[PDB]
Amino acid sequence: VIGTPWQKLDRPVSEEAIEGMDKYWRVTNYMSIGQIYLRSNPLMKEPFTRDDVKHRLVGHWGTTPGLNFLLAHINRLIADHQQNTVFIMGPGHGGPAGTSQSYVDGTYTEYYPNITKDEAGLQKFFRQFSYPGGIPSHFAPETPGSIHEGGELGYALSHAYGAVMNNPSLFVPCIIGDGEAETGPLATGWQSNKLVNPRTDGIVLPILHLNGYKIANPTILARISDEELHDFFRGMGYHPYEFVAGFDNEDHMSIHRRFAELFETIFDEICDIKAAAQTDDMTRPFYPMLIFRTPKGWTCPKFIDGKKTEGSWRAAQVPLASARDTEEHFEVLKGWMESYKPEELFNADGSIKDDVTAFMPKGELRIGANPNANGGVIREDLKLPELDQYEVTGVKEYGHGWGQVEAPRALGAYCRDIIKNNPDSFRIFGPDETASNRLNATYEVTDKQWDNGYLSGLVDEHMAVTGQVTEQLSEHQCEGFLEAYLLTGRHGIWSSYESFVHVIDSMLNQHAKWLEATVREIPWRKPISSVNLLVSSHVWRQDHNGFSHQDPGVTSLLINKTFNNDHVTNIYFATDANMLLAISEKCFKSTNKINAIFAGKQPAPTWVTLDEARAELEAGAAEWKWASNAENNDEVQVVLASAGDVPTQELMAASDALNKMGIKFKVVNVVDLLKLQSRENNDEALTDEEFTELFTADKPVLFAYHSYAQDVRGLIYDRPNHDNFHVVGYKEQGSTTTPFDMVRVNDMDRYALQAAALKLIDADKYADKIDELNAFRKKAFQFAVDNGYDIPEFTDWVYPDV
Amino acid sequence: VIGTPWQKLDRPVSEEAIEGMDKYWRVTNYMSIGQIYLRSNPLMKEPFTRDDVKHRLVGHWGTTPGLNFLLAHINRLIADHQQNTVFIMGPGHGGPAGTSQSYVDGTYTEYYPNITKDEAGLQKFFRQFSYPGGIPSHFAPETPGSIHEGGELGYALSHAYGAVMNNPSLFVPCIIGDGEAETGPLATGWQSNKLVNPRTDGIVLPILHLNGYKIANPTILARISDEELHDFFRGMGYHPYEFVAGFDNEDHMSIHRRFAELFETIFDEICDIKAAAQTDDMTRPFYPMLIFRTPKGWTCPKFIDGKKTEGSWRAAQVPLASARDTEEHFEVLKGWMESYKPEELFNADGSIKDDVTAFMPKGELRIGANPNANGGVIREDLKLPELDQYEVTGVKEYGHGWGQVEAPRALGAYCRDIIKNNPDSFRIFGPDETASNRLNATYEVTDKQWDNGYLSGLVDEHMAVTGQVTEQLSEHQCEGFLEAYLLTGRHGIWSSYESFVHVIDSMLNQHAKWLEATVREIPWRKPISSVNLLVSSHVWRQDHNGFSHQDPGVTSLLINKTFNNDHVTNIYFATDANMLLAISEKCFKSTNKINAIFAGKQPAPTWVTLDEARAELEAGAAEWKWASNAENNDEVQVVLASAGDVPTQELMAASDALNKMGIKFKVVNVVDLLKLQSRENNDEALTDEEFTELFTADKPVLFAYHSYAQDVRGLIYDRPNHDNFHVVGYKEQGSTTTPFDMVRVNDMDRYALQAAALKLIDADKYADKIDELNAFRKKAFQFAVDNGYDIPEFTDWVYPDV
Ligand SMILES: CC(=O)c1sc(CCOP(=O)(O)OP(=O)(O)O)c(C)[n+]1Cc1cnc(C)nc1N
Ligand SMILES: CC(=O)c1sc(CCOP(=O)(O)OP(=O)(O)O)c(C)[n+]1Cc1cnc(C)nc1N
Ligand SMILES: [Mg+2]
Ligand SMILES: [Mg+2]
Ligand code: NA
Repeated sequence: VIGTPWQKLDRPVSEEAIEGMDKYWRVTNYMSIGQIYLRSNPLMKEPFTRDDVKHRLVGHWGTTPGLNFLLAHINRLIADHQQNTVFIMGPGHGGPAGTSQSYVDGTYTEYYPNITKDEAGLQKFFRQFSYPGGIPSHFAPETPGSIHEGGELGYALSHAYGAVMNNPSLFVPCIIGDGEAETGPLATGWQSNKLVNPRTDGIVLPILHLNGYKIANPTILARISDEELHDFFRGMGYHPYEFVAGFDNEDHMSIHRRFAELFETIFDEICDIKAAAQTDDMTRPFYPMLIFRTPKGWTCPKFIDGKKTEGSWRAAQVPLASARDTEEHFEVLKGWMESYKPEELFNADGSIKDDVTAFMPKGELRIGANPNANGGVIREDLKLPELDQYEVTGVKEYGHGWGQVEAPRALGAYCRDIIKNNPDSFRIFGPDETASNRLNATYEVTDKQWDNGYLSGLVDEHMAVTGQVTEQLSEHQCEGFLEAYLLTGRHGIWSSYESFVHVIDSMLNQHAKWLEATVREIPWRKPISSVNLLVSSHVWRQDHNGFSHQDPGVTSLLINKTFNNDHVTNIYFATDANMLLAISEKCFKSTNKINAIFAGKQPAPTWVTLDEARAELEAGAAEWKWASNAENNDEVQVVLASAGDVPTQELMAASDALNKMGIKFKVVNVVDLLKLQSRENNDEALTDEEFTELFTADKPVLFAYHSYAQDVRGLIYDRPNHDNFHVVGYKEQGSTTTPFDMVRVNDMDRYALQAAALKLIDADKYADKIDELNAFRKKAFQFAVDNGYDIPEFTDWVYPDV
Repeated sequence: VIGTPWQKLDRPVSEEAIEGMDKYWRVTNYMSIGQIYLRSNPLMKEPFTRDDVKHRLVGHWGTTPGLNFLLAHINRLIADHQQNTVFIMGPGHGGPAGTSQSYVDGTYTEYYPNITKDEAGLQKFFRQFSYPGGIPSHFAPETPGSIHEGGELGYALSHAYGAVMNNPSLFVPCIIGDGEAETGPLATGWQSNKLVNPRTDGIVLPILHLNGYKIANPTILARISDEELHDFFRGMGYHPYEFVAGFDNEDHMSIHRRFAELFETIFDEICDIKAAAQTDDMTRPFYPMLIFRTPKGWTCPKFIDGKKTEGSWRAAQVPLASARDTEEHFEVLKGWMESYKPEELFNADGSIKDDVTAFMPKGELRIGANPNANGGVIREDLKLPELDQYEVTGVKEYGHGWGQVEAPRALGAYCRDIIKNNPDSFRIFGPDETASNRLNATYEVTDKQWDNGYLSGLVDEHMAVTGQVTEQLSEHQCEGFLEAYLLTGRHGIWSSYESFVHVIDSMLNQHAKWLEATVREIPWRKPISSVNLLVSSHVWRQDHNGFSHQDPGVTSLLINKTFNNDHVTNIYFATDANMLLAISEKCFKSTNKINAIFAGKQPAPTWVTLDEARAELEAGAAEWKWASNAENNDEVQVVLASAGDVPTQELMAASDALNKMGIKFKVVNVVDLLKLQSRENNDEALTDEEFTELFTADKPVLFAYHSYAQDVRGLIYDRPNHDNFHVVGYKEQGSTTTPFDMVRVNDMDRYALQAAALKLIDADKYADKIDELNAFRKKAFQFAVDNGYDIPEFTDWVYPDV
């Protein structure tokens, strides 16, 4: 247990804590300005001149003094209540507030021993901010205390709420930009309080950093009427409190006492909510939220060159852009830095005085040191059930190509038992698609958690105020909740219709970048569980829907995060249920990855045994010798290669037909796509030798690919024999139609694959046969048109091994 | 002018209109069920049997009878008030409500003459829904009345609001799913009413289709308390009205009279708002919104097999899935269809009776016929200013590589004059980045439109209640507003930081698919203006930000919409301002496209004259002979090829160095990326002959690419000489650092490009030189570290022609 969760003070905040909070705010403002502006002389020792100012002034002043003020008060809170706390910095461009926090709390020097607590350390701390060889502009993963960089705005609330799930002792003050609040993802993030339980989960305190402005405009929320603003948050299930400061001549000490008293009223209400939830965990309470209204750039010069700067969008970037070049800007900078009175905050040796930090939390309650903000320190391996009990044994008993299994159902049973064995640290998310993607065997041991109104057992099924499945019709919520759940040391999976995974492409990009920086240069940030995404209900079999639901292209986005041997991205095609089981065990064991797991949910053949899936998954691509009819590679007339359940089914039917014509070929299945890249681009890929063995040194290769052919073509560009690959992929053809028609219009159906194989072998010799196959595809189509179902010869085909 | 906008009735709705609305609702429910279930015998003539039921039952019943009820009332409204109206179907899976609407209003037969108004037409109309060779499941662009397919949920409100911008006579009832309302984009879409003006823009009426459920869960908005629901919409600036029907035994006629009276109160308030705005266009009014609460699946059987179906998520997909296979499901279907009493709705010849449609609007006020729902019918070409006045003439007067121009500034001046010449039909959108991406010359002739509180001229600049620039910190809003603005026949552009364009990848996918279907098979849907997206503040020069802001990968997404010779997607790299001007003229003239226009905003050299940009843009890729030093292709030791402003600058510096070493090469610039693909994949690309002429038959090609190298490698896979291309792209390296460091860490800087060129020519011979260049890159880096700015030799370099 960290600290003493949810305890009220029952006395006023002491005047000593108020004095320490004002010193914190002044020292973090001073050091934030130092980080932005100063390359040397951090204490302004004589002579302090323009030569000490950075040659390239980059940064974001405006948000920062508001964050520094909140962080003083959140530190004071944590210390007085001993409260287990992780904050979210929505405006992650306020990086200096986050580095200054860690430097003040001591974690920065503990993690970065060269940045010492004295004048030499402080000089280095100032220069290194946003500087070549130094540290990023934003609250990056290399900053102690960060689980959210806040570079691409909008995910503050999904991350805050995902962090408190199954984390009942954890308090998350979530600082949200008022511009950020204009984004789609942030706007829906407010509603997460209908999806957490106040007994079994922790508590988020949203703090709207209502500083009036974004970069070059006011914000929507700052300029609507106060009555609209309050109705808005009340309508979303909060009790809104509002603090206003900095717009008049109120002295800073008074402002701190008034905020502290407010923040104690807010926390007391949170503690009341927490105590009440021990007895009534079914009534959803109105959680406090804080509207925090202060001037953007607070404490910087009010006017610069006749332009209003404090209390304006003009405070957003770097005030005094000429500070190095003109004595006029330099004099203003010097007076600004002096207004914090650093001679009271730093000892002569340049260490921050003890009376600045006596009010601060200590040990693991510190914001930089809490293990929830470095969740791999808390993470434990899942207690996984034995895989073999889930195997589809139909392949062993009856043959390769057996049955009509809906593949994700085996993964559902496996997830069900993972939740059973790990009852509060593995969650499932779905955007109203858990049952649709066939993972609902999980409801046998848990419920979808819903903390909002109930009506009737006639309609509410598998739903309770507490449970380990979460659904909301928002891919952004599912992805954001899951990410923070991983970042605080837990585990899980979500599922999406494949075309809609694109809604969160940009979130996958940011989490891949978090992983990239981490695996490369932050070894103190320990490994977290991987994002596991079941990409299902795919392009080939969106039977109730149509062309809007046909876009397998997240493959292509993911290929853009496969560099430097980071190995943070995996693209897997689950050929069948036994392959899916093998991939899933692997993904549930992995760490520091995004794993995109493609599987169809339609009734489909099972191709491999579980033991075979395990070996094949390891290699990445494998010959299926029981399906090949060639003796060796020299005999092979064409390589039949596929990735995806549907391309594989169609290739296999083509192979059966090609066999019967006396054509010689081998069958290669591809599961782990990026293992096709060269060793030069991927040091864990197939060697050229293994690749050549699979795909031959010079026979034609027909490659039936689940997604866009572009992907495979770009990936094998420097491989031996790549000029002989013919890649067939999805090509933006399709509608609401039968399963044969969908493969037909993309040249993916078995008859077109048989034709393409013939064309690659001898176009002249097989001209007639190619024609007959093309004519058969027309006939099968006319049959679907006239009759309303696909031709039996198509649908009724079973691989001859069965 | 269409109809008589914003007129009140001043009498009750007649009892004849109520009777016609009930017949409409019954006939559209009946035909929607017919579309889903029936392959033949649409009037249930003797014998009506299971053999008439579709073999594959696919569709979405639950939303549909709610949409049919609203559409009866919206038709009645349009007719009585003669109101210019386009509706949005958020739940686009309710396609049968939209096809039934068009069939009832007459447009379906006018556009589709084979689907006639009689028993044979009706049989064909039923069978073709969601059927091979037939029509889509959703409200697709081939349906008269659609500007929004609603397949990927969330964009209903940005589309509704973009449609009414500069459209003051237009009324848009926007039907929003209550599951859809859980998405990010929909949640922020509510706030658009702070960004429209009630005098100069039209009016959106959001109608929340609060049917209690999404696919397999209740919805958040249906289960919060009524007081939260109302506070929520009031807090977002609406006057909420709520209608509740269908949960008790109230007869249908009474329900219609009560709704009609409500809908007239709502419309009267909209007409009052419209009249008031003629005098006070500065006070933002509280626009009505309608909470419409009815049972999902309304009018279907209450229980099926002991399970509650009407008023449940179980109504979502296809009730009675066994209707063809069991007499039990068939009998239930038969009684359901009979409950609408079709013998009262259809004449003996199977035409819909005149008394079903006497209340309907006629002519161009019909929902299927309004030209705002087919905006290419209204669209006019922009009055474009002459391009030559914007040219950067520094290249002509001083030489290739001249100056420090911020390229988007020339596009800003051009946009300024486009707005001047087309003052109410060209808009700019930006996610708080218009000034940051340098398009702010537009503010010289217009303002950012902001209909929310003002404070002071000290902070509000270039902002007014009416204007043709719109900003909100939401890429989803900018993209959605713009799309509907184009779809209703107008024009514009938006700009985004390049890495954040990914936020709307999935919207680009849906609009590309809309374009695909349209160019292929909907010739009555006339061409609309193109989406023009200035992709700027790119990966190489995000000076105040860092790694989160480095992702040029929307190139890769866009490559996935380049099929079938649809030609709906363009990727352009603006080499400099004169190239940007030429690309922009082209894009502003184009139709039916998404145009992604890459340009850097940093101070940068201008390479080509405007006349040269015009010729080069047409070819797609061009040799720069004034920069090449080889005589002919046989002399060429390496092809220096680049795409993007920064890769080009670095390649050009490498060329200057390579020249001075006596290396022979040619320089090729690439602007129109997809023109690199083969003719087989792109019938407007460079021929093999032109390609070979640019890139040689067999010399090595060094290709410096702005984005991920994967893209170029996949694109040129079947081109002559592609095995000799070495593609250098962004490789997920970078942080907050100097401009040299950013190109350095991706091997993109001039010294690494010079080295790579040497390595391709003779690795052994140039081993030492390659070493010295590698060592110089280390030195330049150490210099940035020690000094705080890049080495003068790097920054001060100007191409020798200047
Ligand atoms: C850094 C950057 O690229 C910023 S900071 C900023 C203004 C944020 O204002 P907010 O009110 O939220 O925060 P404040 O500084 O505390 O006032 C924008 C638009 N941007 C560009 C941007 C655009 N779009 C998205 C999704 N994310 C970002 N980061
Ligand atoms: C069709 C499809 O793929 C549907 S329909 C649906 C439920 C919508 O419920 P809503 O309450 O909005 O509408 P209703 O039918 O009127 O009750 C979902 C989750 N989906 C999958 C889905 C997921 N995510 C997104 C962005 N879009 C869609 N279409
Ligand atoms: Mg702000
Ligand atoms: Mg609904
Ligand atoms: Na090749």
